Amino acid sequence: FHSFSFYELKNVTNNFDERPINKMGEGGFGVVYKGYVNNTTVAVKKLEELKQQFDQEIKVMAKCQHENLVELLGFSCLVYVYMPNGSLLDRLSCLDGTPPLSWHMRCKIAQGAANGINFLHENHHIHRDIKSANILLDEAFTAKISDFGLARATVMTSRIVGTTAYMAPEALRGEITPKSDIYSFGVVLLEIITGLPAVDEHREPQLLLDIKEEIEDEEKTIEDYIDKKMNDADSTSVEAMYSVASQCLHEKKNKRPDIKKVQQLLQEMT
Ligand SMILES: CN1CCC(n2cc(Nc3nc(NC4(C)CC4)c4c(=O)n(-c5cncnc5)ccc4n3)cn2)CC1
Repeated sequence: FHSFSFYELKNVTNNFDERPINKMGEGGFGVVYKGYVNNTTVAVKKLEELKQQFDQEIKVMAKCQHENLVELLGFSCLVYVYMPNGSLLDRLSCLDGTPPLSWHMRCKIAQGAANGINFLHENHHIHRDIKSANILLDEAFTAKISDFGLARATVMTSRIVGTTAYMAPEALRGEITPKSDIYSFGVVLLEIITGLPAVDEHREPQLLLDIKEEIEDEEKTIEDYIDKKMNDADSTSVEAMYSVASQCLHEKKNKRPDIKKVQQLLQEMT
């Protein structure tokens, strides 16, 4: 990774200009700014606990390199290769007027995200903050898992971290297990199918994971929730992705499939 000076990063972002269209958005623990180097567009995340998360991000990126993981370019502030299509969260909501993702693109993105998580778990890493805001999309809409500041290389902690609407029950109690990442990925799969955010305070139900119970109790069907901003979805593949999401969202962690099984199920879907 390249060691950048703070004044270099200050200059490439127009003194960290907070106005939107150098401000691109708000990342996990700071603001993300658009920058340039040698004609390459980059993303600059300007951030004791925070220093440890900065170090963890560098350490995990040093060990983990995969097509479905973001690429860290350097640090001072963390510098990444700019992902032209932003986050899956924003593309699902069509933020800034971007066109809705097709069912075909959604399947590829789901497969890519699972391949990324599989790579992290094979390398004995638990992400701990799997969510659609942490799935970035490059120039070809390839899914890239981001934000390894909370990553860790059964087991409990006193500092419970993560995003509540995506968290497994045992993660909310303090457990650290790769099974919690599977549960969070199940919520992401529901966001892909429905186009709905994981939590909406002005919606009933507020939490997206609650639709699993509505479908099981036959109060609603998966068809009632399928994103209407698609013209190419088919019941068979949608139902197969919902079946993976349902398995991931099992309340008992040991009943959930491992990431290799999730990856297999998503491959058989297409
Ligand atoms: C209409 N059109 C306008 C421009 C737009 N757009 C492109 C982008 N690119 C973009 N955004 C990011 N962050 C946000 C999602 C903005 C919050 C990041 C990012 O956070 N990291 C990152 C941070 N920490 C750890 N690992 C990776 C790396 C790359 C990256 N790249 C944003 N918006 C697309 C739609």
